[PDB]
Amino acid sequence: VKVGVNGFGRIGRLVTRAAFNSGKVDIVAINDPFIDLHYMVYMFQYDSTHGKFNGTVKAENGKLVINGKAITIFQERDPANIKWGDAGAEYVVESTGVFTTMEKAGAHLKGGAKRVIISAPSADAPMFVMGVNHEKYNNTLKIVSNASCTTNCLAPLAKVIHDHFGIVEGLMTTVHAITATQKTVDGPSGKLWRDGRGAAQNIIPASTGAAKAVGKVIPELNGKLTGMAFRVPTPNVSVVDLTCRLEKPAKYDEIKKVVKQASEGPLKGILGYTEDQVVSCDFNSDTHSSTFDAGAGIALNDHFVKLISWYDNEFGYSNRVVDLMVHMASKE
Amino acid sequence: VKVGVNGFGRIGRLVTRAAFNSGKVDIVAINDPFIDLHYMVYMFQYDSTHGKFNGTVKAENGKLVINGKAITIFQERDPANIKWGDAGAEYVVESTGVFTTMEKAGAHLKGGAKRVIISAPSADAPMFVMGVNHEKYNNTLKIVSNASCTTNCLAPLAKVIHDHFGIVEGLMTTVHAITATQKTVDGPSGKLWRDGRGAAQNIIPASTGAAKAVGKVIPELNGKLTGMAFRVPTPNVSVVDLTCRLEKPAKYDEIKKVVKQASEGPLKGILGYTEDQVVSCDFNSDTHSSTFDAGAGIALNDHFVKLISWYDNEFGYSNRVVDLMVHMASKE
Amino acid sequence: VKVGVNGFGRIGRLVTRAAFNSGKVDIVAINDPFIDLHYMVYMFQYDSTHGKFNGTVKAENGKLVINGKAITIFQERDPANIKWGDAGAEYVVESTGVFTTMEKAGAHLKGGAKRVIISAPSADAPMFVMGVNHEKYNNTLKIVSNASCTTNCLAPLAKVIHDHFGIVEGLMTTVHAITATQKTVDGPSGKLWRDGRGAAQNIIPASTGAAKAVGKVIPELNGKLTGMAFRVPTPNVSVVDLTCRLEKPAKYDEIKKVVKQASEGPLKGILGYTEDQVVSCDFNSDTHSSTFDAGAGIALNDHFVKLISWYDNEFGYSNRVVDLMVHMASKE
Amino acid sequence: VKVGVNGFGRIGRLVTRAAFNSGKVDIVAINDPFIDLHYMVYMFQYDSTHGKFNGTVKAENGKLVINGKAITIFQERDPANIKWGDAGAEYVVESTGVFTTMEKAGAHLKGGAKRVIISAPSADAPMFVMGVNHEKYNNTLKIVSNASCTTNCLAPLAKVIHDHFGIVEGLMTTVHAITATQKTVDGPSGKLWRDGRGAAQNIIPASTGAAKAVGKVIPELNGKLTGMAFRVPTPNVSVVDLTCRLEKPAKYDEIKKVVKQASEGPLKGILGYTEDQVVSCDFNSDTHSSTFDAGAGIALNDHFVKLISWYDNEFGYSNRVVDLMVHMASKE
Ligand SMILES: NC(=O)c1ccc[n+]([C@@H]2O[C@H](COP(=O)([O-])OP(=O)(O)OC[C@H]3O[C@@H](n4cnc5c(N)ncnc54)[C@H](O)[C@@H]3O)[C@@H](O)[C@H]2O)c1
Ligand SMILES: NC(=O)c1ccc[n+]([C@@H]2O[C@H](COP(=O)([O-])OP(=O)(O)OC[C@H]3O[C@@H](n4cnc5c(N)ncnc54)[C@H](O)[C@@H]3O)[C@@H](O)[C@H]2O)c1
Ligand SMILES: NC(=O)c1ccc[n+]([C@@H]2O[C@H](COP(=O)([O-])OP(=O)(O)OC[C@H]3O[C@@H](n4cnc5c(N)ncnc54)[C@H](O)[C@@H]3O)[C@@H](O)[C@H]2O)c1
Ligand SMILES: NC(=O)c1ccc[n+]([C@@H]2O[C@H](COP(=O)([O-])OP(=O)(O)OC[C@H]3O[C@@H](n4cnc5c(N)ncnc54)[C@H](O)[C@@H]3O)[C@@H](O)[C@H]2O)c1
Repeated sequence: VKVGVNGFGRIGRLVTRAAFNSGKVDIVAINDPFIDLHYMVYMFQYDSTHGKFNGTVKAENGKLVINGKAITIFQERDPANIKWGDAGAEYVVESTGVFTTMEKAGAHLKGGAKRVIISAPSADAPMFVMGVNHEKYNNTLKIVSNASCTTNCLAPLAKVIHDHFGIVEGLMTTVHAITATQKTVDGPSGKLWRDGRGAAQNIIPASTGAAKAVGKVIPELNGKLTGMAFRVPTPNVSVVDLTCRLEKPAKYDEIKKVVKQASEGPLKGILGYTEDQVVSCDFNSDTHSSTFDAGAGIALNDHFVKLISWYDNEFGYSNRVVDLMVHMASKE
Repeated sequence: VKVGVNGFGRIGRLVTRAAFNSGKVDIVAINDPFIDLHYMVYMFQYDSTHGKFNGTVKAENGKLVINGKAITIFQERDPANIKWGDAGAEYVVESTGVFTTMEKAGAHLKGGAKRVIISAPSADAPMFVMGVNHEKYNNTLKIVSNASCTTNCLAPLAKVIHDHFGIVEGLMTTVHAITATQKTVDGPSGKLWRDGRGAAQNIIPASTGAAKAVGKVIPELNGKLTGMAFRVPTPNVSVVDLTCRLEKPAKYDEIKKVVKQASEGPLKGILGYTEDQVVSCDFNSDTHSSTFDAGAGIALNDHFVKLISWYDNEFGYSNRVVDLMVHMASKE
Repeated sequence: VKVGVNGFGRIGRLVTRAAFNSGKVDIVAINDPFIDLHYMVYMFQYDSTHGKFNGTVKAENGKLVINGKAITIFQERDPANIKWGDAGAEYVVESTGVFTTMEKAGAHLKGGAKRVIISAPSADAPMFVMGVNHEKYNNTLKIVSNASCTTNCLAPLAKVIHDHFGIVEGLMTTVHAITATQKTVDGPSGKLWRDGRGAAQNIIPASTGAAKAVGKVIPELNGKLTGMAFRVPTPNVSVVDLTCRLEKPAKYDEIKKVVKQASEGPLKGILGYTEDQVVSCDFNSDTHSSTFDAGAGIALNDHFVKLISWYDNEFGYSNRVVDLMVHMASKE
Repeated sequence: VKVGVNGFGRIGRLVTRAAFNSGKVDIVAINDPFIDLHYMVYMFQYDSTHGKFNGTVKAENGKLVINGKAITIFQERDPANIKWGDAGAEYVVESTGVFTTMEKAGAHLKGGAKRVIISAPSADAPMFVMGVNHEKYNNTLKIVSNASCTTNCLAPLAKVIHDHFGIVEGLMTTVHAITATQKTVDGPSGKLWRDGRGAAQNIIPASTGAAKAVGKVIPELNGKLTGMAFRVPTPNVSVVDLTCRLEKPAKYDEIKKVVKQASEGPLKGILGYTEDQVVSCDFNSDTHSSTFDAGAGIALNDHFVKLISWYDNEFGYSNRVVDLMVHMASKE
């Protein structure tokens, strides 16, 4: 399937890289009004976090050429003005972060796009996490949401734990790496004052709806999960900490065994499993949505456990966006 | 009371600074075989985390002179060889971290010390947290432990919450700043391989006995609390995240009100309270054991809440060591 | 003298704090259209880098009250619309960074301001560094520039070295801490692509005109100095490295002696001197423009030396802005 | 040639990885008394800086098996006790850092090693930098030194600049990433007190003999070069800043052209060249000894220029150790 990408930030560029790295979808158009073609070459080629791009990238005839494939470049501030149809983009990755509603994402449909995939949590678009509820998608849904990186980490582990033991209630804290929304030094932020404080200097607490959003993709867990986030001075990798009351008794070894069986089975490539003394850098550029950390977690008793899951919030989420597009194209 | 300090690391130096800043105890002797007198002057004077020492510090006649008070300096590897009695040190702050047992800490008693206060968790010495169980101390206990920084953060909040609502069970994660035991780059560590990975680069998971140690100082909570730690790339401030099942129903406002009343009452100066958009740097050089973060925490229902508490793991713990010594001297 | 402050960023807030800390000038008005009064209270009160503000700050009757002194707050995007005269602000600290020309800074003069002090390098406003050329100011200059933090570091040391030995030619590199213009992660920047790369992750090279701007305030050094900058992952403190060919022979001890004599004399409080094993955190919240690091620097021969000078690029520059205003008020 | 490796730290492990990545030499024995076989598996497999090891690594029958090649493991504190000859190690990479003299490195010769390559600067062993003076090696030198990472960065650029223009005198500052010798928090260091201060918190000044060591490998530059270092809070990549007086006039374009021609010619793979807006992360895992940064550097006039060169102080130096061993084996 041919894919257009709206926005060339972390999510847009890394979705493009995942498309080229795996070859699963073909990027044909990119829209970003604030990044010119040559600046796009520079930003795609050099990445502080994930290294230099393997393969080639250059500007030719007003087009971005990645691995010999010319990509049409648009500079539009309004999505409706983008000529997705002329470039042949059937799907569009809405990755700017400011068009995360059905009506705002349908502006891409006006521009010739057949379907729109929002790479952020959406207030009203149907939300899918690969390996959790993606089979609930059907070819009548024009606009979908891939949820968040944190949601794509929590939802598979929560699905496994609820399926085998039953989550009566769970509380989540994610220790999250620095993102583009933060400030290098103490500065103004609209209403989230803590996010305005210097990111390298601080442990910063944040509200996140990812744990509650797990209730959308796992309806039986609706209202049983919520949590918060502490932003910390790390570039890329984040970790999920889920503390939950289990309906059925579960020794920690039983949870480990069930999660390992899930990681080796239907959730392979989505839910990871490890028993090594892993740290955050060990999952940089990892493509899993969630890697269960067996040794990091701890249990108080048979019904109250604390579960740890790592996730590259950049690479894994982009690969999941690509996989969602592949599944939607398969269901055409 | 006159105090000797064994070890001149973070804990020893900051305990000395707290002694001089508040004037509550008199430091008269310091033992450290790896730090000479002039190096001691340098390390006490300049602090990356807490700034330069207000007041004066210089070497005179083989003695460390802080604010005009001469301090005898010993360079001994074996605590029994230290002449605490000749210097007049009635109390000794065992802050090296490698003499955290009753028999090892009694070597200071051999050297003329009347009492020994271990500034680390102890396997067998009686353990006290200020504001939680310190009134259980009596003048017949020669060797005591001040627990850990994390324990001194968790125990007061846990005491308040258990007293008013009852903690059926709680799980703790502390997001902890970098400490001296970590490595700048990936390097060898004896058995804790994760602690060997570069501290600035990683979110690092760690086992900690602080939550279980809260059961020592609050016996009714024994076996009902445990947890883990994630070390992160920050210099000083750490935060406690307590997720607990409450015996009695508690709206989040009720918990806030109870904790604020405790912070304004018997636990004043020990348990802090704030409703501001605080980040970690806002508690650097703070002397509280635990400052409740009202806005950071979240509740799922009336019986399952996630509570957030900040703590300067260096300054607060040192001030608590000083306060424990003051209380013990009062109970002489 | 009564001072208005345009912009409430790092420079504006720290200039306000320096005004209140030293009591040398009276802040009466602050203009910032993007930061409301209560957000101004928060941002002034809590500082990640310099700690919490000693003293009180709260909102009263639409005014910012710092240490009991009410400050009028304006929310204007155009400087000409600001009613500086009604608030009584004789001087204005133009600290936004986007009004650094005579014509743009005169909009404040339209609003009732008697004089305007630009806290950034200016293309055409007369430029002054305290202790270097500030006596060249006269009461006929309505609009002046305080140069940059880097210029205020280099110019006093360069003045001393040129006066005593003669700088045939010098090249400067400043290792500079992270500032507000950088990005937490790799992101778009207009034309300076390197400044768009993640600040915590990288050593980042940058062009700076500070060394050439030293030629403005020391005319004999015009065209003899230039340099560059490497931005690094540190919050506050920066260091200047000056490599220069000396007209007259100078042993390193002679340079040390001359610089120490200057630091103890006419440049006291402006040019610092130390022979201690200082690191960057040892100058956090330091108010000097430049502290000579005797041990850090090295000489190749009697005519080719590398000189090292530390500077808190936030605190020192703000205190120099305050001192420039005090001198201008004295020359009224 | 078959290679033994003494020490399994950053240098030893990365030299092993470079040996396996390029296949140029065969690692057959590793000695490290502080790292057991399974800990060696862990430390080799997971790298925070350079990512996970591509290929396989596991413990089999008391041996480290990297890519199916069994490596004999020794746990000896004294080099003379190591049985290099039994394992068949013809060359030994002395990478511990504490056997950097001819007599100390000859203990490996006692253990059956034919030749010893010290991966640190040596006081008396002959010193070689690839592309600078390595052709001065001959098969009669049993013990050699590969100099330092900084020396391997400076020497090729200095060689090119001196050959084409002539370096009358140069001063060097390297902005260097954090290394294993530093401390996470303020702590004791033997005599280098600044290196004891927290590495993540500070810009730290350091003495380095690399610029003077360039005079060893380029005799015509002896006594004409020296410099210093500022350690900064970055994990891996370092940059060299060379400020030099040129004997012959050189426009900056001429220097750029000469350096680019050298990078494309005899120094290919050793001296890099780029004109992109590179930052430090753009050279992580780069194998060049020195990549000239054309845009970063600046000139004051035709005889006084400041030249910038990046270098991965870990990967590049290890690859140069491998290349030196390959050249020595070719000259057998
Ligand atoms: N990086 C993560 O960890 C992560 C993971 C999952 C989801 N997300 C979410 O995805 C969204 C994208 O964030 P990012 O991580 O890509 O960072 P980012 O801020 O680098 O990307 C934003 C890019 O969008 C472009 N843009 C802005 N307005 C536009 C417009 N009107 N039309 C077109 N292009 C426009 C800008 O050029 C900018 O480069 C955010 O909302 C983030 O919350 C982030
Ligand atoms: N910094 C914190 O956050 C914190 C808080 C509470 C408790 N603690 C615990 O307290 C202990 C002290 O740690 P720190 O934080 O002071 O760091 P640190 O490692 O700087 O202090 C150790 C100091 O002890 C000295 N020393 C070593 N062996 C000695 C001996 N045999 N006799 C005398 N002196 C000796 C060394 O010179 C070193 O400077 C650790 O076990 C730490 O776990 C740390
Ligand atoms: N921090 C340093 O190291 C330092 C030192 C000396 C000089 N400077 C220079 O001073 C300038 C100020 O930078 P800062 O360091 O204060 O950081 P900063 O970016 O925090 O400050 C900018 C503030 O100005 C306000 N502002 C923006 N547009 C405005 C407008 N049109 N009218 C009024 N207010 C407006 C914003 O609210 C923002 O908070 C920059 O150009 C910087 O280069 C910085
Ligand atoms: N990493 C760099 O940037 C770099 C580059 C070039 C040269 N160097 C130099 O190379 C030397 C090695 O440093 P590293 O960077 O490998 O870091 P490192 O400190 O991780 O390596 C040291 C290793 O040597 C082992 N070791 C210690 N004593 C030993 C002994 N007696 N016998 C055998 N093995 C022993 C220890 O297990 C440790 O893991 C240092 O002197 C460093 O200055 C470093």
